[PDB]
Amino acid sequence: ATCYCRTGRCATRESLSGVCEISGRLYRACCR
Repeated sequence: ATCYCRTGRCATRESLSGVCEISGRLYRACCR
């Protein structure tokens, strides 16, 4: 299971699977 931290919406056929912190900011995990 490959997963990304993404500043925008998930790529789709990609599910939002958690969150991630980069530089004081939350963003979407997206796993495919």
